[PDB]
Amino acid sequence: RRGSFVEMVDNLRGKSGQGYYVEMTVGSPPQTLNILVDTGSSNFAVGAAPHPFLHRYYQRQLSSTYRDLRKGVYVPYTQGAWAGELGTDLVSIPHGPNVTVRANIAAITESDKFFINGSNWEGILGLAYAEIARPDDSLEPFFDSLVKQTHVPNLFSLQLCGAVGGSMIIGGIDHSLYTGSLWYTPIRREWYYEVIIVRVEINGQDLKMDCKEYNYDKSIVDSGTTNLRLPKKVFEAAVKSIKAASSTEKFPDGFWLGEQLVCWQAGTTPWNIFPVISLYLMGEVTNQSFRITILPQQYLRPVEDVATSQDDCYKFAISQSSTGTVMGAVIMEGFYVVFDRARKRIGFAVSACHVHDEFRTAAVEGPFVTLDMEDCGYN
Ligand SMILES: C[C@@H](NC(=O)c1cc(C(=O)N[C@@H](Cc2ccccc2)[C@H](O)[C@@H]2NC(C)(C)N(C)C2=O)cc(N(C)S(C)(=O)=O)c1)c1ccc(F)cc1
Repeated sequence: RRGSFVEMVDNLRGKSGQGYYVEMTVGSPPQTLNILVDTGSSNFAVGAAPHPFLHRYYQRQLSSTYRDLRKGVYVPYTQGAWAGELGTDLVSIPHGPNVTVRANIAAITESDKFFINGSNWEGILGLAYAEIARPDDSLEPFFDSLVKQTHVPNLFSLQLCGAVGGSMIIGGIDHSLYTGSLWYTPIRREWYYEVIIVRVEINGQDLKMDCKEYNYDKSIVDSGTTNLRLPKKVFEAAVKSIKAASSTEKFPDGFWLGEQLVCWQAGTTPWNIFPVISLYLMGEVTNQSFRITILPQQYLRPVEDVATSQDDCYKFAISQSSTGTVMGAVIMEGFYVVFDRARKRIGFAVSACHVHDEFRTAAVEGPFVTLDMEDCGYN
């Protein structure tokens, strides 16, 4: 219940729900920048040239400790891409661990639909493993450098508080960030933070899909992705069930596709008419699983108000994917997520800051009995 990690609490910020970022200071003399926390990629990169959406950027000529690697780097994402130049420099996180390391850094010189207007972040911290780093797995990711060069335990945890703030505890866990117990699911393979979903329920009702469909291709935990993205067949079945569950009100088809949004008079959003969604994850013991449950407050996201108006507009943030399940911010904002790399597992617990109402709350419950969970994974 105590807190030796107090200085790392509340070290994350967000602007109009456009990405959670932490301050990172690079080079010498110090150059501090706002960096997006992304567990869905593995490259540490910072804007290094003027751009319409950037307030500031990394100026390598001003850093005496900058070391040019003489190699270009290109990183394409689901949304956007950028080109840059590799090098290494001293990096520290003011509100993170009390250490300084020399890490690889990609200086972003050109980009397309990457930076987001008004987001206040100027770079990205890829927290996933080396296998997915660009140009290749020989480019050591920032966290790997942190663990190799210092005594910091191989583990970090994220509390993303939606509507924007949060905490990234590096090297441990802070008990003030969650309630109840922490439940762990294994990290299937160390590339993306891959996990295995064994069952899906909408308002306690089993979607009844073969679990292989839930992980077709893969299922990952990705703080760099806004939505809960699901494979085509899963998406369709989920929307069908969600619509049936919230039949007390009808919405245009475009709403469920994220193309149309619906607004309610400030403070009147009928959260109660929307169902809860539960994802069962493989547990750490044979045939044992647990489930995490989110509320409509997590999958219905606010859209930057017109100008402090009397209308709360929302977008349905569950969408389709062709590269597996992506448990993005809509999932993470309901919990305190522990990325226990040391023990190859990811923990989930109810977040002390998740958005809810006086009738329902996000939950993490278990254990449950689920047979043949191993077969749910894709090979
Ligand atoms: C900051 C912002 N991100 C987005 O608005 C975004 C980024 C990616 C993305 O590609 N994320 C990658 C990182 C990235 C790209 C561009 C800008 C910032 C960050 C991420 O690496 C992603 N992981 C996987 C492995 C899926 N992949 C291939 C990626 O590119 C995908 C989507 N979708 C397609 S969506 C509408 O959510 O279905 C949206 C955001 C806003 C609020 C949050 F609360 C958390 C993150």
